[PDB]
Amino acid sequence: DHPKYSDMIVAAIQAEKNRAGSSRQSIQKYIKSHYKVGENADSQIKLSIKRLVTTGVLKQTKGVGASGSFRLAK
DNA sequence: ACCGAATGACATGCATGCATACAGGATGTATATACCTGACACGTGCCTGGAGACTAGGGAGTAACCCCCTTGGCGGTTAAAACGCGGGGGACAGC
Repeated sequence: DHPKYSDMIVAAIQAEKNRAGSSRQSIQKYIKSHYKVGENADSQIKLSIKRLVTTGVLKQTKGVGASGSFRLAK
């Protein structure tokens, strides 16, 4: 029951509205605990952020690459 | 509000990532084989030093006593141990 990775990621940030930006783990724990994702879930989430930040709609407030915190950037 | 055109959602086609098992094939290792001899094993001296027997005289082992200092006990106070806890920052994991 997993649609395209665009949707839960933005939903997860909406769940915990950190103004400083959500740290990489905060999304990772919730979406796997809440929904059901494939055996290689964590790998897909990391590059999901990586491609998502390249699209520019999300802002990494702290850290470099995937290791930091990210923000919806409205 | 259903009918079309259009479009988002749903369902799957397509391509890919990734894992995995293999089989190869290469290399290193173990086997498998002769010869080889420095080198352990006697072997033969050869003597000196360990044993026998000797005396002598002190140090260890006894008894004997003692007293102190160890152990025991015996309240009183109170300083320190025990407990609760609120939390923050140190460990730690991940990229």
